[PDB]
Amino acid sequence: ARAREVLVALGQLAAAVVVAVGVAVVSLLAIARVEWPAFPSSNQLHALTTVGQVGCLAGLVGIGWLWRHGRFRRLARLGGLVLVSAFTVVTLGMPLGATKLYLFGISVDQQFRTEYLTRLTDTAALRDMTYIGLPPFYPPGWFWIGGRAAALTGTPAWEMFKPWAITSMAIAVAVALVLWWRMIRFEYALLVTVATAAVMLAYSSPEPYAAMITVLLPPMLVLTWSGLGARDRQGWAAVVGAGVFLGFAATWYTLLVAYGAFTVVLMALLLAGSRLQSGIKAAVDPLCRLAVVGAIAAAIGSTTWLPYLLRAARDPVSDTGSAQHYLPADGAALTFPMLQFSLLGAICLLGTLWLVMRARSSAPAGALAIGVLAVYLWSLLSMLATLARTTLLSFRLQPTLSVLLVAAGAFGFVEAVQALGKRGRGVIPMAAAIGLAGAIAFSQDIPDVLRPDLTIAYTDTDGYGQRGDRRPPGSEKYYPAIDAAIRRVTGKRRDRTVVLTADYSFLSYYPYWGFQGLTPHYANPLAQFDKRATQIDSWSGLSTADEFIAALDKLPWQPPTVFLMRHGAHNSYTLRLAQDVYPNQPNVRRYTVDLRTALFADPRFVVEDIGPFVLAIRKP
Amino acid sequence: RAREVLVALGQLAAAVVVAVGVAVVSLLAIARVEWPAFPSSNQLHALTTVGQVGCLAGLVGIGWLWRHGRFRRLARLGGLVLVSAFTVVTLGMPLGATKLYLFGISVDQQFRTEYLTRLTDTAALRDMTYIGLPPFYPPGWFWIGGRAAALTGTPAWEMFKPWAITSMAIAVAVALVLWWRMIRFEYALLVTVATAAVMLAYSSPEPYAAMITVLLPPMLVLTWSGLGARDRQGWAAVVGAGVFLGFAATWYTLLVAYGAFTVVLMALLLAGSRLQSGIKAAVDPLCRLAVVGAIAAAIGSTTWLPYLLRAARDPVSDTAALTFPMLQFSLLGAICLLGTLWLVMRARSSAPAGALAIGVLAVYLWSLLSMLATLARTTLLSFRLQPTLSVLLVAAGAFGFVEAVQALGKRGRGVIPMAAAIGLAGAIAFSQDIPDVLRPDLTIAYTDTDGYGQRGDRRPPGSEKYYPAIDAAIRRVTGKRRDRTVVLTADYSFLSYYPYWGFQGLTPHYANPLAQFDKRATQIDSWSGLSTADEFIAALDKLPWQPPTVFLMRHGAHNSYTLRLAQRYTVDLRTALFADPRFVVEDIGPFVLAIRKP
Ligand SMILES: [Ca+2]
Ligand SMILES: [Ca+2]
Repeated sequence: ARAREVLVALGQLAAAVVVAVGVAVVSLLAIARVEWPAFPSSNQLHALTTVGQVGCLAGLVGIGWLWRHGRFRRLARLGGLVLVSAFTVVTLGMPLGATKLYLFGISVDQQFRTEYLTRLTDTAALRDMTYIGLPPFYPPGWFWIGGRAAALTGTPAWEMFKPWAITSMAIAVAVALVLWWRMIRFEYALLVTVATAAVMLAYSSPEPYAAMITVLLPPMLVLTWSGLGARDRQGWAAVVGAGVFLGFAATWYTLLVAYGAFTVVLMALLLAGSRLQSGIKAAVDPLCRLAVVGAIAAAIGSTTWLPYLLRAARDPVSDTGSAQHYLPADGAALTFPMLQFSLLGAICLLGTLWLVMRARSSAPAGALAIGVLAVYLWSLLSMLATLARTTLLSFRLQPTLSVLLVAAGAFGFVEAVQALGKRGRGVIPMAAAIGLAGAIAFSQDIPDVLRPDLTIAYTDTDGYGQRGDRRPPGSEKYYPAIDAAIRRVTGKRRDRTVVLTADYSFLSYYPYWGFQGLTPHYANPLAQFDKRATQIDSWSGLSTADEFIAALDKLPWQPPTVFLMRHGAHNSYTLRLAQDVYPNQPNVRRYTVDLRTALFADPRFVVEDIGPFVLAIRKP
Repeated sequence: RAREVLVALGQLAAAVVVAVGVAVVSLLAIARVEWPAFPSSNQLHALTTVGQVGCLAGLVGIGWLWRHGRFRRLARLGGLVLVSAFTVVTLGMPLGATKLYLFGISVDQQFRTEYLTRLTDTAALRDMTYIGLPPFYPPGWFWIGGRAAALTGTPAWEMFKPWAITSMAIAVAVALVLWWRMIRFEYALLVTVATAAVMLAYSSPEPYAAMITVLLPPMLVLTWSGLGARDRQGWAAVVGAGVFLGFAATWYTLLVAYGAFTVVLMALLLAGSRLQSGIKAAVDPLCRLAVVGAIAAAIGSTTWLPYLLRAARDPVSDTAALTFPMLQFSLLGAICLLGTLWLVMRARSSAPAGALAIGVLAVYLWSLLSMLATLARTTLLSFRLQPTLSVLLVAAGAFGFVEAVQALGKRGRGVIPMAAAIGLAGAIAFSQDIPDVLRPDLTIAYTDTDGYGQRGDRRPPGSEKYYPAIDAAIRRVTGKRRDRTVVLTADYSFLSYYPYWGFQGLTPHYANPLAQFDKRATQIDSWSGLSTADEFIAALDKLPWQPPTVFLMRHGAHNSYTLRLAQRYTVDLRTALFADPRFVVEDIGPFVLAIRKP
């Protein structure tokens, strides 16, 4: 058919990936050579960020101006890719210029993310983050590539969480730009991708693998809508593209693949219901294309979900503490970003009005309208599914709603300027001035929306026993000695040791296994968190070393061989625990179990005191 | 015109029946399941939000169905069902795990529950606490509540929540009926939903004042139309306004006073607007005002006559203003500002705008008259009128929003969907926040022991769990009916569960003016210093009132009993007083129940 334009599209996407990687590596390497002052205790970084993301917006205006008239038409595209990548990198990695940890440091939720990135760094295979022998549940897409990049190029996996997060976000933005200029004109592509990137950097920043899909949802929604409606010879490239995107998101983020599949099913149903006339021959074509999309998606996404569904087909999984047991305050109320007094609220209101008035006679507007409606239906469905003692995690779809509404708002701004620009001549400069002022006023609020994240990132001890605040380190400065003791006693590589700890930040830095994960929610259902916790709590009612060693040789699972406990309450070794009280708000409840210092009394234990911790290792 | 009147009566009766049926069925279904508590989990707020969204979407569907007109009857029935269901879902879902209304049995719910418990064991009209007195507080809501709680066998402390929710739903349905008789159906639905939402947000703690707060806009407009007309026409709205004032006089005194004030203002303005046109048509509004006033007094006398026939010869010597809701910064502030603009720009050419403008002017005149009357050592309570002001301004804001949408739609046609979208978003964003503005009330409702001895959030109950034992002991020692023995306590939540006559009220501003609260308190403080057991019997029988027979008093230091009533202070009695071989003294926990046996 001589449709080589597919080859050109693949070449453009590969060039986007290469350019984003190059910019995000060079910029970060250059930044990390200056010894900047701490962000929470100096304005040096928050001013250089503003300078950078103003110089990367004036540059975009210049590039868009150049594209309108010029014989180049190719330096404009390269400049656009370079400038969106640089905008993302400067917005994020400049405030984090003196620290080595990502947002939130090693705190509440980064613990298991860093643990899984550390797991997939000393092994190529797919293994669970904590437990031993199990196939992984959480999608190992981002972490596998991060682990390969950290195993190849030196640096430990806790240290390749900031650079790889920023680089992945830059890749997502630079690929979203390539996806937009295939559909709409170049200037509109620049404006829309900059708006969506600026929103994701402010809202889906802490989790740098939901941000990629969050940015790529609008272009892929438009591409699927235009390609599910084609008739009998057209859009078969868009169908395969949407299927590939859903398969890619299956191994990258489960909530967003669920939402995307929901939206695609709604799109196919709406199209099939709409064209129910002209016989049934034309009313089934959207269903055939939906079948093809599903067939590609659940064969690209089965390279990571097959081991789990093969081992969980027979094993007694618990699944009564599922990861979707969060019902926070904002998870019991719909989100209306269109109506909040602020610039984001104004642009979301403009997007809502544009979608309402242009849904029926536009290709992007219809797709974005169906996306927003599916977001709201998903929210209502999760609220209703709380009856079935489960949730659909609808409170993580707020950033997605913001991104969709901001893309529609940029579209509506362009449409309005081009509509009321007929009744006059000097409106493009004034509209550009107002829009640039608004963009500069918003993009300097990114480091201030993320202020708690940056403060936590600057006051957490990294894996070198240092703080990014250049203050005395916390408790994490003893872990090197602890690991040296563990490796000296057992004599086995740290992939073969099972460690029972209460401070789960030891296993984030070091690739030891675990007998109990940090939280009941992000724990493998095959692991039987409840029964492990029951067995652990039973040990509190023991007093003899022989009884304890007999208990440690009767568990169905693999027993701990290294215990990292704390002093407590007149010769008892306290290990803090956790429990899922889901219907209630603090969905997790912490409680303490204590061992009475006589269990670890044999010639078959080696008990040492290192700082506050006591390290009882079972001698081989 | 008997057909019009008969159809109006039929529609009002249908509204009452539909609201009752929907509220009862929904409340029973909700109470069937054992939901988690509100202060801990969020499973009840989520279901409240789902129900509200469903009801609002259904109302939009009904309004759309009205256009394609062949199902007008079904559209009206569905409208009534949906407004009633919206009210019931908004209130009774967060209170799905408890048996107490908002605030439970806290500061002011105690005498409301006490009066509902009074009017359940007897049908006549008597005071809530004191014996042998005619009631002062208007027993309209509580009488029907007592009949409903005595016919179905429910203890009267338990009928409070379902009866309050049902009454509020009935009020909303009747308001909707009045609106689609005055204006077109779609505007009726829209303004009824707006006023109902604001009423639920701000006037729910008092469920018999919210019945009338939601019914002031329709009746203001109806009375304005009924007094404005100058012919043999409009003689039915006059009777309707008179009957509404008579119904409000037995339901809520502050709002009947305010309504009579506003009606007098309306009649005066109408008479003075035609004074220079011949006095023949300048006194017609005054004649219609007199006809309104005769019916209102005739209907209010059935309740206020026993008190006034006794308060005319007895010692009756006892008893946040000026707010601007259109200037606050919220969605409500925006819609109230739009309503104020509409009232300013449309008062002289519209009847609803004129009526609502006169209502708001009356609210502010009342507010500025209360401040002046503070010089007279008294106030008109012009701080419980603020929810009324919010309701009036929101009704005006709904009218102004619709009229502005029409004016904008003169230039183009596609502004209707955009307005509908940004109005539905705002309606949902406000109505889903109602459980959060009532959060302190729900929190108190869930952490209060009910009449069975169990808290709402399944925690160890408080001291309200020994009451059944105290009751059994009293009814066994005295050997008489409950509403025959007078009880002197300072934990007044015992009398708000059981129909025992009291010797003292909670605070002086709840007591019956005929009750002489100050002299009773002085007599108790005189008992404080009494010496021996014989002096107690001597000084009990000299009281001009009915002396107590049962004393329910706690433990105190060094031979005291420490009644600890309020005026707040503490009064204690030496143990010697009850040591006579007449009183039966026994400890039922932290209490010392001393009953003067016959
Ligand atoms: Ca962990
Ligand atoms: Ca009382």
